[PDB]
Amino acid sequence: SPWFGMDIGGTLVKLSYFEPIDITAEEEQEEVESLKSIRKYLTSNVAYGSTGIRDVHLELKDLTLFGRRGNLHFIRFPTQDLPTFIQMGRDTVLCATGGGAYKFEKDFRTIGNLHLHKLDELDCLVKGLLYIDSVSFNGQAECYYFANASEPERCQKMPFNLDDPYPLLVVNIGSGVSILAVHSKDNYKRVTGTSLGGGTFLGLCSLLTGCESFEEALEMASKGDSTQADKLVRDIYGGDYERFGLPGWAVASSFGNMIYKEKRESVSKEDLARATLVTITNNIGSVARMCAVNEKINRVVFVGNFLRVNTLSMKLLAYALDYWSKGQLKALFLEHEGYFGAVGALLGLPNF
Amino acid sequence: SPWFGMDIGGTLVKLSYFEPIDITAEEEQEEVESLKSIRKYLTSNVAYGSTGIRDVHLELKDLTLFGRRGNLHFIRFPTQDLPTFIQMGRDTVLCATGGGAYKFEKDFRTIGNLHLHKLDELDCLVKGLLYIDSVSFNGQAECYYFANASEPERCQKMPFNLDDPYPLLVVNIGSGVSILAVHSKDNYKRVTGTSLGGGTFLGLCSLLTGCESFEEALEMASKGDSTQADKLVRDIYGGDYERFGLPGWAVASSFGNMIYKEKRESVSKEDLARATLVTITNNIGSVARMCAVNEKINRVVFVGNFLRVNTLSMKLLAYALDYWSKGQLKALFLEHEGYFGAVGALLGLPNF
Ligand SMILES: Nc1ncnc2c1ncn2[C@@H]1O[C@H](COP(=O)(O)OP(=O)(O)NP(=O)(O)O)[C@@H](O)[C@H]1O
Ligand SMILES: Nc1ncnc2c1ncn2[C@@H]1O[C@H](COP(=O)(O)OP(=O)(O)NP(=O)(O)O)[C@@H](O)[C@H]1O
Ligand SMILES: CC(C)c1ccc(CC(=O)N2CCN(c3cnc(Cl)cn3)CC2)cc1
Ligand SMILES: CC(C)c1ccc(CC(=O)N2CCN(c3cnc(Cl)cn3)CC2)cc1
Ligand SMILES: [Cl-]
Ligand SMILES: [Cl-]
Ligand SMILES: [Mg+2]
Ligand SMILES: [Mg+2]
Repeated sequence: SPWFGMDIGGTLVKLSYFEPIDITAEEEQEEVESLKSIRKYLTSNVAYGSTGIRDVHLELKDLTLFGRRGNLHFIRFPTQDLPTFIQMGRDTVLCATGGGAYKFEKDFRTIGNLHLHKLDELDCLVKGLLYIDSVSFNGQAECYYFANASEPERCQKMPFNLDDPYPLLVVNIGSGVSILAVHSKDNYKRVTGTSLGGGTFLGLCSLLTGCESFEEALEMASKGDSTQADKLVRDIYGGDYERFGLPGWAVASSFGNMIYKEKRESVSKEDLARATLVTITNNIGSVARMCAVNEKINRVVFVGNFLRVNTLSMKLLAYALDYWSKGQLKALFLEHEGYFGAVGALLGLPNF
Repeated sequence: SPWFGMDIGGTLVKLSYFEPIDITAEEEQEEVESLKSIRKYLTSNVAYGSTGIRDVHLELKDLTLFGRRGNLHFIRFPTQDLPTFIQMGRDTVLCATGGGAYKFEKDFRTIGNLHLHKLDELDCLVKGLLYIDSVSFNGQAECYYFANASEPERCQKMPFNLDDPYPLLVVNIGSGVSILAVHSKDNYKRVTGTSLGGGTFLGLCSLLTGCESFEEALEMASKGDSTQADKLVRDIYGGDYERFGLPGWAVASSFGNMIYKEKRESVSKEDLARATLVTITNNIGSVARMCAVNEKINRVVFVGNFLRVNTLSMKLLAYALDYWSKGQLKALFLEHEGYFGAVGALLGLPNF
């Protein structure tokens, strides 16, 4: 039985797979050929079919888990392609979390030699996050922040120690956004959420620009100028709004310049991609700041796949939390951003 | 000198004009003809040029102000057409608020017989709101709420008494959103704001649907189904997410179904208008709820012109605050929604 953990989200399926590297001579001999073919297929390919990807750079090597030494692998594919994954599975104890553990429960049970154990999406997140940080990223910090995020000639990624990680605000940016207040390893609550998340960025961007991938959307946004679409404080006041400490550059109305036909006619797709990214990211940052203030928590860690290969949004979040909180809040990030639920699921395996 | 108050916003100019009705025989004789022509022009027309409108139904009749009896009139036009208004003014003490009091200060001074006194946008809002509610809407309540906002067979507009109006959370939905905590007549702060406001609704809707007016956008939204564009909790979980009290109908990802090309190809403009309205409105409601919780305030009044002739957003706000706060917060609304700044400006006239 291969050791998997699976997080089936609204958009992406994340899979953590533990590859034993201490396979003895007797164990190799007693290996069922199908179990051998799984391990060979998973470790000898980095693309699976047309849409599966192994994130090789995230691999944890020589991890000790459940008393065995092995490597922890991190794999993702679109939830839309889960029927393909299940069909190829019909050609094992599976701990599964995310909404799709419930939605596709019956489909997983079409695999006769499969027991499905559903685990809560956010309990797995907490356990996975705390575990990965505890074992480290192959000796490097799992957690990092952007030092001096207000000055760009100085803004740089630096490691951050989470050895006493409580209390902690966790902002899970997936399709939507869940915000968790973690007070201890067994004491956490979902403070709130927002539906303006990664799927809003991707959905709106596709409507506005015709982009066909998340990566293409980010590439368009990198070339854009969001102030072509956004109305700024200085467009309304002619400068700063000093009475309430609002700088001229702050966005007063997202997409607010698009009420004018002549501006809609001159804006570029790249501008609109960037305005979509900026709008969604700042709104998440502002919501996170308000929850942190209300929960009295000054460490805010952002996870979920909206931030993978998305340094723009990370820097936007780093700068915004630091600026608007006058340095009282810190935006934290984690290398294994999208995978903590899948890892937490895998960690539930002993209970079964 | 006619008694005006003016709020020049990012999108709309609002004007309050006090028409004396106790003009004596000597006063009528000593009236300068240009002053007579202004009063006749303003009271004998309800449309001014191509874009000015007098909201006749909001008129306060037989008001006593500054020791005179008269009628208080409420007039609006697009800020884009302010050059026309100033040019026709060049063919008076003016208290002016809003960002445009600063941005267009020099333009107002091209009118030789004009002294411009700038007043703060939110100080005027507070004073205007408290004044109008104090004098009543011609004997009727200025403030109202939607009773039993969770049940649609019962949801109905009912008056609401603000005689002891403190503390109060004021949510000003204009181009952007300002959120104020009012603790007394002289003690209020801007808690925060958001750039996802009325200009975002109007800008995004115009990009997505080609609508050419605010009213057309609302009309499209009334015919749409936002769930064609939005991904719901039940689309991710297959039902409720009971563990965190999230009903299947709650939006999990706004525009989240638009990541799929086949759904983008089948969605209608009306669906996208409605999803834009729903997305912007719920996000404002959620932000307002978080501020009210943090400020420990249970009365939340929504103003600004995003809600004029917009009963959909009002009902959405009423239902959302009541549902998500488990009945601890009440959404309140005011008949003179967009005009409180203009009235507060007019009330500063004695100071000059
Ligand atoms: N290859 C990709 N395909 C799609 N979306 C991607 C991709 N890479 C990054 N993203 C972004 O990541 C988001 C999904 O993040 P993720 O944390 O995996 O959400 P999820 O678990 O599928 N949804 P949820 O049910 O709300 O928890 C998308 O909305 C995109 O903004
Ligand atoms: N006739 C209209 N034209 C334009 N927008 C309208 C109209 N009627 C209602 N609206 C809405 O009302 C919003 C403007 O409200 P308003 O309170 O007047 O803002 P503002 O004062 O001009 N902007 P701000 O500088 O942020 O205070 C627009 O964003 C629209 O959503
Ligand atoms: C677990 C994943 C799939 C998920 C992410 C995000 C959401 C949206 C969400 O958590 N909520 C709750 C709070 N909401 C409010 C609150 N207060 C108001 Cl006044 C209005 N809305 C908005 C909806 C649901 C599910
Ligand atoms: C007065 C009118 C014209 C106006 C309305 C709205 C705005 C936007 C606004 O008030 N803010 C302040 C808070 N912002 C934050 C806060 N915390 C983070 Cl972490 C990120 N952003 C967003 C910008 C400005 C001006
Ligand atoms: Cl189970
Ligand atoms: Cl002045
Ligand atoms: Mg997820
Ligand atoms: Mg305004």
